[PDB]
Amino acid sequence: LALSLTADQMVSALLDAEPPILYSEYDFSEASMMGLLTNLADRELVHMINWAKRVPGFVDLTLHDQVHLLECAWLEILMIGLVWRSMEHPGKLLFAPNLLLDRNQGKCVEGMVEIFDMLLATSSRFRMMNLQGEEFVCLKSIILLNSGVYTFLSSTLKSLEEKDHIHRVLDKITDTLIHLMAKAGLTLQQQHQRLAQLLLILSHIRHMSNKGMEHLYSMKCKNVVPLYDLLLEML
Amino acid sequence: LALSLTADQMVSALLDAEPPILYSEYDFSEASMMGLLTNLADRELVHMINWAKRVPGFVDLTLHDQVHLLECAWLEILMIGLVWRSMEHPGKLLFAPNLLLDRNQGKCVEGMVEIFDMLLATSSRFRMMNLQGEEFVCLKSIILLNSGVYTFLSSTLKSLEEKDHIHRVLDKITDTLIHLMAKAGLTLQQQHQRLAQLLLILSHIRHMSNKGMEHLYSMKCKNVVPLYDLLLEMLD
Ligand SMILES: CC/C(=C(\c1ccccc1)c1ccc(/C=C/C(=O)O)cc1)c1ccccc1
Ligand SMILES: CC/C(=C(\c1ccccc1)c1ccc(/C=C/C(=O)O)cc1)c1ccccc1
Repeated sequence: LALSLTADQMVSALLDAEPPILYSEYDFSEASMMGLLTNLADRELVHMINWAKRVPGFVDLTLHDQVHLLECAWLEILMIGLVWRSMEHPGKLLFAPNLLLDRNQGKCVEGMVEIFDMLLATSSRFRMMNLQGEEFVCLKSIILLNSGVYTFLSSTLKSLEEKDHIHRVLDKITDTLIHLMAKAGLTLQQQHQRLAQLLLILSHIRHMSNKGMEHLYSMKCKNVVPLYDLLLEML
Repeated sequence: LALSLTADQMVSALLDAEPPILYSEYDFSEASMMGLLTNLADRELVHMINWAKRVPGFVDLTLHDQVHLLECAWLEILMIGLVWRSMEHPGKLLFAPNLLLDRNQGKCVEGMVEIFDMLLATSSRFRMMNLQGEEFVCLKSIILLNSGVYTFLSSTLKSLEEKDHIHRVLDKITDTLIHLMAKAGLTLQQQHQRLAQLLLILSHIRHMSNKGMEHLYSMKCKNVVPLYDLLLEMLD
């Protein structure tokens, strides 16, 4: 299974799991903008499910746990992927090949400019660090597995083994990240520094997800179960 | 000067800067619980200010930048401390020597138990990894310098060499963390595996903080600017 994979074997697995890139429904008040984004998120979300299944180790976990991971990670994963796509588009966000939005077009939705700025800062940092695809894909898997691991129900011998498994795979991806960096020619010190630099960014992506989530939660009718909830429901 | 400190000099400066340990002012109910915690936290924030000035690097930043860092980090920093002190107290959170609360006492205030459970879990994880104080004091400093760095207003030339500076100091603290692990005799693999492990926990701490601010914001009427806000505005 996933624990005996080599670093090359893991990068491959991860690159192959990558889901196709989605298009938007076509390029401006609050409702029209939130509709595009909401539509794109939901389709990305449906793709995210079969991606997660292709991630080494994810499928060894019980369903309710798989679902908990996605519940906790889905907006982060959407965001890192956006930030990655927007890397070579300074001051802009590439939601889709046909939806490239301005810093300013965030102002279309009271609340969203704060969030656009954070995404722009994140992708700017990735550009400075010259983040690579092999690393991007690794980060994305770390988010999937780490964002929900501290919030299970650890009262049980089975939730212990679940946590233990996830942490073992997380170690394997760390091993993989270092492996990529050693191959790229960085020194030990540079390796350790880049590892840290990248994992600290994951803290900011968490922050952004929390904020996006809080904004989502305050915009919606409270009598409404949003589509992310339902999908994880029917799972 | 911070950029030329060695790993041993770094650990030292940090152990040296640790603020005293605070006692609860008093010794259930919903408002009585929040009273304890709020005062404890406010008193801890005050001590946090002088602590932060002693973190190598911090004082080289402009004032406005110092205040920003503290604004983004103060709840994470309290929380990691609580988690750290509660390590050898399973199922409990040691807010102070005279205030040891129980997982169950979290339901004393609505929504809190969610947060207590996350805290207990974090401290519980630290206990398996056997976190050391040298490590702790590094993580605490990483939260201070990192939590507000991706969220600086300006695009000026100075703003750039200001976060350049922060990232240099962060790199030095990564160096110190590893140095520590290597002295404890871990393998290279074990070393980088542990660094990742600790920094991934910092993601969870950020999350607990974000949750903490939401519960806070929702319990208090909007007519009120809270004491942490007042204090930071003034430090500026
Ligand atoms: C930052 C963009 C964004 C997303 C989004 C992120 C990446 C890719 C596409 C969209 C977003 C907005 C609404 C939703 C709604 C989901 C749902 O209603 O089920 C999901 C994500 C968002 C999230 C919250 C508030 C404003 C915008
Ligand atoms: C989890 C405990 C806690 C803190 C706290 C944490 C560790 C040590 C001391 C306090 C907390 C509670 C209230 C405040 C209030 C601050 C203020 O009013 O300015 C700050 C922190 C808290 C935070 C949010 C909601 C409920 C409790």
